[PDB]
Amino acid sequence: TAPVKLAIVFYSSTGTGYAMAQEAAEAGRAAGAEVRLLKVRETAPQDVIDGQDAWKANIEAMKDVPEATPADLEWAEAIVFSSPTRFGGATSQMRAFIDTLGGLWSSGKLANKTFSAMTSAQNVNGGQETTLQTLYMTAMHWGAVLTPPGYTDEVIFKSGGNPYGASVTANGQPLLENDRASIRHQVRRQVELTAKLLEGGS
Amino acid sequence: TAPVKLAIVFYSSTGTGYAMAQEAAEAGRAAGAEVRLLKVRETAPQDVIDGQDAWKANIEAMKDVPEATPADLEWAEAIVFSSPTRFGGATSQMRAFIDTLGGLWSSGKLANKTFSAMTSAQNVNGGQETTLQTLYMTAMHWGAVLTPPGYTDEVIFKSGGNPYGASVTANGQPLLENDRASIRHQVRRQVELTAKLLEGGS
Amino acid sequence: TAPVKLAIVFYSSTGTGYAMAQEAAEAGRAAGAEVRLLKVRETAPQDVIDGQDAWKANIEAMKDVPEATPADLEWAEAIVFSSPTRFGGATSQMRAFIDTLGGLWSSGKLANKTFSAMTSAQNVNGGQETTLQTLYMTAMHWGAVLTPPGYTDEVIFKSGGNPYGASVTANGQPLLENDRASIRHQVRRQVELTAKLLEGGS
Amino acid sequence: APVKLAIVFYSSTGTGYAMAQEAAEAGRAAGAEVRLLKVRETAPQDVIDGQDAWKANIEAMKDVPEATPADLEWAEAIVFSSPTRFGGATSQMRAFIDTLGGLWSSGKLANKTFSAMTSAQNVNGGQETTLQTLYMTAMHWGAVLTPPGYTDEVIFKSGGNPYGASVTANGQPLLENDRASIRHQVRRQVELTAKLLEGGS
Repeated sequence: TAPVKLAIVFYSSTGTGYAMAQEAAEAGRAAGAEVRLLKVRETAPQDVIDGQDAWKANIEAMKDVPEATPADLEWAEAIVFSSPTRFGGATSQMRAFIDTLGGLWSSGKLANKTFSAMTSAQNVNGGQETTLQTLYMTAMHWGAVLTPPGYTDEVIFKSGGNPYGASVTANGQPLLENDRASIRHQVRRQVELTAKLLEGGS
Repeated sequence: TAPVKLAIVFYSSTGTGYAMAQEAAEAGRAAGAEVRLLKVRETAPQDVIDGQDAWKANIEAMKDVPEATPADLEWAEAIVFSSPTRFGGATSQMRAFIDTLGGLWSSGKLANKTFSAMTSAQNVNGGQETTLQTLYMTAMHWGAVLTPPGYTDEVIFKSGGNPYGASVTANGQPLLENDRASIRHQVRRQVELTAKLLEGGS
Repeated sequence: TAPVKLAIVFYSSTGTGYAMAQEAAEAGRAAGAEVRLLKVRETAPQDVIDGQDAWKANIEAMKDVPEATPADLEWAEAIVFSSPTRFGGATSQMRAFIDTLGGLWSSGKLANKTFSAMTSAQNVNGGQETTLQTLYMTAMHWGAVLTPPGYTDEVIFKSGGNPYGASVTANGQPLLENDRASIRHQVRRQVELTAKLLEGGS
Repeated sequence: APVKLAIVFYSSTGTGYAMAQEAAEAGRAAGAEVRLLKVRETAPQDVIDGQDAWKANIEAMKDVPEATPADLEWAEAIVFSSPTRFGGATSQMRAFIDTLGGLWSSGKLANKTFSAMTSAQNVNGGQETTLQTLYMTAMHWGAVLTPPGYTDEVIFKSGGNPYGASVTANGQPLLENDRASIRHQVRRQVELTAKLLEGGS
């Protein structure tokens, strides 16, 4: 009876990932999940953040979004991670959050949860696919059940066709309707699969 | 009520993969699945084969193992791929079989199937991880549901702790007990997840 | 005062890789290298080739292009591999070629050659990056010196920004200038690096 | 001048430190001017405080200078070493990587040689994928990647990782076969770097 527990954990410096993660959170709500939308703790020093108005502005924009904790992943049945690409991997901020999950991992409390990932870069082929890859490889250490979107909808094709997960080319400009649709399909599908797995076991 | 349909598709030149895939097949039957154990079509030139008598012999050893076909994956609810490494990737033989799945893929007919992988190498760090990775990335294009073992049983730790999939150091000696138990756990786990998936979807 | 020996080894079904490889070959010549443009042997059955006009046409268009053999890599001081993506890996045809390199590898005669790679897919984010990655990982087994382009020109940006290697979105219509400039720089740069390494060796 | 070699390594409990010292000594033996550099510790002290070996190693490394972006600008050859965290590099290593954005955008990381090393508690527990993530990173800089491959018998004897040295961390001292693989990797990288620089002079 109880709704799928979905945790969307994103890092964003300049707002693309925050926009993407809200789209993911709404998709999950629309599809019947109980959602936690959670920001990855910022590690940068203020004097660095201060050099970028858009970074400082997004931090302000997300101020009422709670910070991700391990408890949130223990709670979750379905997990989505979203990070911007940093040299073809996830941000250090995201990896620092992951590096706090060792206790939960040691307890077996990350196993069997569904996992998918999203990303953004300033270049269309700028290491996005590898950023997604590295997040999935991590989830495998947890015994997670990975639910990438594939090409299971016409929307994937329409938005540049990334079967590994939603990836958005960041150019300051708001999200395109095709990217939004790619995110929606990814999340709805994951929620649907998670509901099925949970029903089969209970 | 109907058993999980498990297809175990493997390439083997000299017998390592054949032994691994037999162990997988036993594990699946023991876990209540209906199992197809299936060999990848040998695509190598007979002059190349004729310089390795163990390869010729293993071909004959597997004479009553049917050749894998797209039909088998269309049938399958749970899929296991097994290939030895060639320079950190799968064998060309395995990729040739993958490359015949285009029609099923176009028809949305590989989606929502479970998937894990296994591999071997003559070196312990010589592509026992990268080979599995490349097979998982391929399954993501299908919209498969990836069910790697992670560290979800003690036997994974005992056999070298490969969370991505069973991996065996190929030396001509019989399969170690710890490797066998890691294969069995992986396949059992995947059968059980598949069954829950199917149960909750009707 | 030997020109650098550059082998461009490419697989192409429908002509995109052939256009890319020709651009690579011209850039190599312009950089003062001695160039071989070499096609990967086609393994597809004729009745599969017979299903697609652009595939049949491309095979005929490439008729006078020599077929790649291991001795081409023994000859080369600088190697480029190009393959279209198949589910985020290289084609079986390219892997089949790679699998013929075991004797050369055993002899130690692949070591120390420079290596970079190129790819294509129908979708912008449809597995190109992973295809390149799998190709670089293979080259590492050889002790190749990997020379990917990174962002060392501002025409990487203009091409879509692929630091791992040129990657084109296959549309049937011809190659864009940005893609062509990306390829040219990648090859010119690799030839320059290779010439320095050889001069340094004597 | 001698090849400028920077060994940048993260270590919590000393395995990476031992690997990096072996690497630094190999670089010197090969005639390079060597910087042995630690990645800044970012873990909260209360986490470090839970583990004696982690506290002890931080003290053991106290006189190793912290890596900065300018060390990579200086360097002609770079080696990165991180233990695995779920098949990727440590957040500490990534945090250092993330400070290289300025050098990257000015193109001041191009044409340097790069290889990587790693460790895990499990032999197949990310000893290949961690290396691969670090190599992908270096591609973004236009680095020239010089992994060991199977270019010496010692590679086979240490488990046959062609991507880079990888050690199974059991808390015991470094095995000799592992030391030898690290030495070969670094010696080979220095040699290639020297040829590249000589040829471009």
